Amino acid sequence: MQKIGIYPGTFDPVTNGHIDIIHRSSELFEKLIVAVAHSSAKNPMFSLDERLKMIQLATKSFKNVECVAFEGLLANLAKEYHCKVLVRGLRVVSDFEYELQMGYANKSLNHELETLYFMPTLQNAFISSSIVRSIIAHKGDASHLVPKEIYPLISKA
Amino acid sequence: MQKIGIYPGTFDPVTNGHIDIIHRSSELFEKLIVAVAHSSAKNPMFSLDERLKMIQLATKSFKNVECVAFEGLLANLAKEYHCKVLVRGLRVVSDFEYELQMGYANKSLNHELETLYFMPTLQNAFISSSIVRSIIAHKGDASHLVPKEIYPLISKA
Amino acid sequence: MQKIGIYPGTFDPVTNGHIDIIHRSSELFEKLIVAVAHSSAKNPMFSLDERLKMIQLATKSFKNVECVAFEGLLANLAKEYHCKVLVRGLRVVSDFEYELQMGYANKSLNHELETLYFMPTLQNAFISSSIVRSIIAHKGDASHLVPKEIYPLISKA
Amino acid sequence: MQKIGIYPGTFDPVTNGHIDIIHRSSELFEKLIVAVAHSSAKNPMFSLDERLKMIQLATKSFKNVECVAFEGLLANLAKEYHCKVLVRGLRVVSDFEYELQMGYANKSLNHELETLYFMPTLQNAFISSSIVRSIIAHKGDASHLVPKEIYPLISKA
Amino acid sequence: MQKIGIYPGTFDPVTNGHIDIIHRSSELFEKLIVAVAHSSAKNPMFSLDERLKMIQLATKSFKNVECVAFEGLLANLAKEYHCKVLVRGLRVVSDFEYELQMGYANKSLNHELETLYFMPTLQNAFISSSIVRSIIAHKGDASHLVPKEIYPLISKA
Amino acid sequence: MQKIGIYPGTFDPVTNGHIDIIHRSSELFEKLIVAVAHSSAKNPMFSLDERLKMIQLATKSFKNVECVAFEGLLANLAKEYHCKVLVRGLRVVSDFEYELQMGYANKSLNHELETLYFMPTLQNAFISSSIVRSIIAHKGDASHLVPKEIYPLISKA
Repeated sequence: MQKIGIYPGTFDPVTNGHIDIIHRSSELFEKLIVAVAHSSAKNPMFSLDERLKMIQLATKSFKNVECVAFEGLLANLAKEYHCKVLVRGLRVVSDFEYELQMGYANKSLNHELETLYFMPTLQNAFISSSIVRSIIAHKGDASHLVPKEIYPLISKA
Repeated sequence: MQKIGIYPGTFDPVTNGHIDIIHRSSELFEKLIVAVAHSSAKNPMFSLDERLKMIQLATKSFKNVECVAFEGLLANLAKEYHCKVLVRGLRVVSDFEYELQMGYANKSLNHELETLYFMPTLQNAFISSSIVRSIIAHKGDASHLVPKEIYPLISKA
Repeated sequence: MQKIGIYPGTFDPVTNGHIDIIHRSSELFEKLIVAVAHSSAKNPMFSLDERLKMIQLATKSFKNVECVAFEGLLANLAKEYHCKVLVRGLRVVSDFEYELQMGYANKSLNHELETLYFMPTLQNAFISSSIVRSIIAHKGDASHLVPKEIYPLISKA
Repeated sequence: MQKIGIYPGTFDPVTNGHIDIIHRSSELFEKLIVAVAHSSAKNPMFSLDERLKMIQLATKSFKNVECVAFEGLLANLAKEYHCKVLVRGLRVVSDFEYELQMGYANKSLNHELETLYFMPTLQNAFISSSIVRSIIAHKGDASHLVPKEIYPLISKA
Repeated sequence: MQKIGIYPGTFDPVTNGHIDIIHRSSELFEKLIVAVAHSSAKNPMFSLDERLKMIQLATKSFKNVECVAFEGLLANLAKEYHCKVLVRGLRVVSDFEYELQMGYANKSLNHELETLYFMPTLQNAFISSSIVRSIIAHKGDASHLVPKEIYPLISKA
Repeated sequence: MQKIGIYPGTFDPVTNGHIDIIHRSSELFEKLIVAVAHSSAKNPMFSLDERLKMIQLATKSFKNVECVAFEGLLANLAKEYHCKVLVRGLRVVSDFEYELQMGYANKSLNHELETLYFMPTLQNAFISSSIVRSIIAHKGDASHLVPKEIYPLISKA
């Protein structure tokens, strides 16, 4: 169980919140796959190329963290990694009941697959990508909210 | 982080929901301490001694699980174990914001101490100790909601 | 299913919100039993005898409505009536998840027993017995929140 | 009141959850109209033709259930059927407060029109069409979640 | 602090709810700016021209209320008015946790800028523009829900 | 409306969250009365006399703030002050619907009496008096959560 975790997300863009979850989750599992989704149905502010490059950039410090692009069924992806744990992050603005539903859905699709929830630090409990996207879209300063090594990446387009 | 995790609660009484969380969380740590709080202020149905004996008997199959009763602050008990990880469960009727708050209060008191959330099985996502107390006070069959190895011990007293 | 429905509660005291639910739900069943629970554990403001008399007096205009006080499990009382339908109300301050849970607990104990939810009138969507108890304990005018035929009986004792 | 109920929905697609609500609601009313909406503002996965055919298919067993297409004001539709009850379904992921608002809105538009809420079975409390649409859109197995007689219908496009 | 408040909104369209908030807020501040946003990302039913004209029309009675169009960062707008208070409105259907997040976001962007929340009257607690838009979009009567002086404005297109 | 505002509560004990709300709300009224309710029914940890003395000592720096203890209905105490505005705080763990309800109950009892909501500082959005009582009952360090000028007075008794 503790061999491999998968942390799925749009990461549109990667926040301090997400980095906190990758730090805590990467410490508990021998390996963490960060799975960067297409979120086509979502019309993401950043392209997959930008989103993968920011999250690769922001995670270079964690030696056991691999970043892949994924356009598929999360349950299936875990199957092909022989992964028994989806990592998910909980914040003040979480649709908690929706998170549980997704946890139960993924386990019905893959009977080996459990979901484990982490918290960001208190400083980051009120960060969501949606906030970060508003501040960006409204030409505000988002530099407090995202890792400094990606702010260049994100501040142009 | 993987050496020790603490699953605290009042366990008044331990439910099949709790047993799911012990089973899954125990898989992720080398040792899992089940920490049963006096919780005098809550006026629990079962004595601290009863609650410890019930969870002891329910966890006897999990060889890396150990059961303690404690009188103090939880954040001080994790520091005594050099525990950096608290395990909690998340249910349909959880007060999600309050779990967050408790996570952040536990951190502010012990700055090495994170909180990790597990889910019970779908069949048990609707159990709460509070609905088990109603059934027991009203002399209903709670047998379906708790581990059988405690059911003899609850039904009388 | 249409022969009998049971509207259970503590009714400490019956409110104008409750009266809306009796009026609407009574229209849908040939007989509606108002089942007033002892609820000893909740420490109700009014005695079980007081609560029964108040709702009896408030429902005297509804000819297919009958009022019972009960000590036991609700799921066992519906089986004694061959009742397959529980009536509950939904309010702005309802604990929605807990109503669901109670619905599912009532089913697991009596597998013929579904739960149906009605709404009070908009004017009363903000009443709870709990806000009526505050007003009565603080000697405010609760006259606007409860049926007048009980208002003489509440204000003193 | 008990003569006719209307159960409105997009039914994109019909789930086991929806079938449960049609079963329980059809047992209480002499007749149930299932009203299949355009949900143009919603950009539905299935066309009205597919959505009406699945719900007609899935409800053939219930003799008192009629399925119509409707592109109009729900309050008006009830008026033209002389209907005094909108049937709605409640699940763990429901926006409860939004459901109440819609109940009060419909009654302000049609002063005869009350809303009654049913639960699916526990096995189905965590099903929503949105889940079913994700699993479908992500080429997963949705066969556990929808009536088997429509799975062919839905599994192509 | 009490010199100037800003009340931002899409006002798509202005409701009795919004008028209540403008009444109460305008009584507390020497001056109230109503800031009418583009909500481009929102695809508003009414154009800025219609939305500004309705809110100017509906607020002519309040002598200290000015209406401006704004396509920018709320934090910056307050800075240029030397404003220390964002006025926001709370209703039964509010995403409360999202409102707090926005309050904290705006203060991180402008360290002088606090958020103050008003209630509409009980008669209006269940009004949201989204309801009003549905009723309008569905050719229903919305005349109870919006100030009568704008109903002409809004009832054509 | 700006002449007097009343910030009611049980303040068992006053927290740094409360102090933020006093500081911000006091800026907006010529006089702010902190009204400490007996709240006998709630069984508060600290005596009404203790709670008054603690908040008196915590507010001594705010020259337009005054502290009263009251036994009655809050809506009757505002009428005695000719107070048209109640001040409340909103927190991550607030029961938002219940605050609304209380707002509407206070209005129905005193029809001049509106409710205005302030937020504490981000650092304090996670404090509740209820989490401070847990810490004090469990002999933890609450020093970080309450004003120091009361910390000598809480820790013993």
